[PDB]
Amino acid sequence: EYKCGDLVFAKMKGYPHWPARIDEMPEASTANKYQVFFFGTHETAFLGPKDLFPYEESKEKFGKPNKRKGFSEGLWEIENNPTVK
Repeated sequence: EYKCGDLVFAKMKGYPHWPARIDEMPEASTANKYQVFFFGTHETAFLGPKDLFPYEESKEKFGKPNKRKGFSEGLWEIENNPTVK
């Protein structure tokens, strides 16, 4: 489904649909799991496509600000979207 670099909203228990990219393509009958880099907080994690959702295609469904540590900063980082930290 997804390539590397691809922007999405990753969902995990605890937190809302958080803005993120893929930053390692998986291989390739896989780990079953894309490595993900969460914007603003710069966390990483693995997740199923279950928990994925492309960014532009569900931009305004999930793109509401949020009052969470580093969310509206993640939202800002697109904008600069291959940020490093």
